Amino acid sequence: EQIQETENGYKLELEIPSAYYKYIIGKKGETKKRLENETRTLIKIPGHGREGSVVISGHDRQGILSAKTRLDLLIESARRRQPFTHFISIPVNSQPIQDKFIEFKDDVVRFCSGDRGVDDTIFQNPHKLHLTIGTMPLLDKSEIDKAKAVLQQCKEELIAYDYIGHGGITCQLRGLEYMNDDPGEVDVLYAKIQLQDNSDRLQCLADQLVNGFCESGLMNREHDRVKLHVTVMNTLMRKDPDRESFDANNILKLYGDYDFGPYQINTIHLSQRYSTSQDGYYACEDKIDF
Repeated sequence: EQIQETENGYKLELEIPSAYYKYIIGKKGETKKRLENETRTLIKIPGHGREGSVVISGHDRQGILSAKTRLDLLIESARRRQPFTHFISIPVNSQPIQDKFIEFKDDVVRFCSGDRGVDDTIFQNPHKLHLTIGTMPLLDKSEIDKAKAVLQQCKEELIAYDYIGHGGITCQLRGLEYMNDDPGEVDVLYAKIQLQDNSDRLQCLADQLVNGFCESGLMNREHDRVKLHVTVMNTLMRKDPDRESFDANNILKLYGDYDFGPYQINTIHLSQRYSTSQDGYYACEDKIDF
């Protein structure tokens, strides 16, 4: 995208997802009028249904560049507020893992039923056990395509850095953790991912994926580094009748070192939020395999 001369001034044509038009315009046009005044530009947004480019026009390059910078920041801010549509995931859901998870769930339900808030409806679906690297709102085809291209580029970079290679990385899913302060009032329990010798290779892989997607603008950096853990219980899933939390004290004292076994990481997905595939995992927008 480069500014072009018009007969009497300059213009810049931009491809912006229409989901952001309402933020550029603002309430009764207040936001767009303000940007136009600050920069001495006009900002033309395609009418509804009418599809095309946002056009910044003005008499000088500097004002157009200033308007572009301000639109970029406005879109970035709006993106942080959009519901996520996709997420980068690493499945951790081989049959041995799932069998160990089912045994863990059955033990917790059998032996910790009497503990406040524990029931059989607050467990992850074993087919969906996964590590989440990060979420993204991908609000049109262009954004989905960009995310797929970033994922494929990340494959090459991860291999070049030796963060993964042929056949993938072996990990172990073992031990429970909670992130909140009080083990008697837990809403989410996770199982920890470890590597042999506590190697940091997977941490590096995860953080490099985040770097790639954040550099693209599609992902917002929320956490300092990826937490290498898998959700196993979450009370937001409860189906039976912090009133939502459970007392995890006995779960942790009885099963806190539970070993779900090893798992071979050989695929990383751009997963869709809402649909599922025939294997019972999240539907796969794209993947990289090792």
